Amino acid sequence: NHHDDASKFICLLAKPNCSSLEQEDFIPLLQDVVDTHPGLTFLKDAPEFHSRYITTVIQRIFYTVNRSWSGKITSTEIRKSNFLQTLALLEEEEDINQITDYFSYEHFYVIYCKFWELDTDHDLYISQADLSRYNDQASSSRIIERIFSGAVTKEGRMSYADFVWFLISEEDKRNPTSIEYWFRCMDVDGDGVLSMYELEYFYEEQCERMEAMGIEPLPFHDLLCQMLDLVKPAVDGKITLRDLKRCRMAHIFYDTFFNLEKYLDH
Ligand SMILES: [Ca+2]
Ligand SMILES: [Ca+2]
Repeated sequence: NHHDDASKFICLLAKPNCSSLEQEDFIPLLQDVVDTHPGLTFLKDAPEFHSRYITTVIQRIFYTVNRSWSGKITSTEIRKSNFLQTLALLEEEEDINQITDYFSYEHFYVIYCKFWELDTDHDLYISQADLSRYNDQASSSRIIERIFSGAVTKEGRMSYADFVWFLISEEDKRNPTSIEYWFRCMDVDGDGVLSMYELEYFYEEQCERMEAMGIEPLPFHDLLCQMLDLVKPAVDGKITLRDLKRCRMAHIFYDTFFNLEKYLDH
């Protein structure tokens, strides 16, 4: 278990005397894919879409593989992922879009388009203001502030790469990585549990925003009863990440506390 494929792969791409991979270590590999793969060959003629594609794929790799959030990928993380399997499928499939995991170009396209849509001041960075000027209703400024606070890694600017993590997580709150993206945001004190105060702090803005729409919001007491019954935690007042992954309903939970649109759509 020290000389298997995952181990070799780390040795292959790591800097000398290193047993882990950073995002930068995946660049030569991804460049070699854009050059040689028939479904990405058209990117040779736009060597300026290279990075956005390469950066996007690398985000996706770390998003599902780097499960410790360390930023350094180990052979254990590789082993418990289907990444090498995907590389195998990558060599037999001429249509890159049929590779829905990591490499799909249409997947990258959608992400790049949404980044473009949001960058309202056109500076190629996503600010807190950019999100407010696109969609007043979707995400709460309190949850936005958490992201821009460094809860999921102040300059006040979100790069394109960090936006990838945001977009994937906002769209799909079912996969485990997304669940802890939002957990890190809601868990302000970092205690590993979502306290009543924390829950109250986020729900407070949801009430201000509903009342601004002429909608009478549900009182917190009744909300917490619906939510606690949905999660099925261990300890009554102590809601954990493990409880959220288990209940398979974390997306409804999360939207209730910081996404006004997706909440009203329920
Ligand atoms: Ca901007
Ligand atoms: Ca907490």
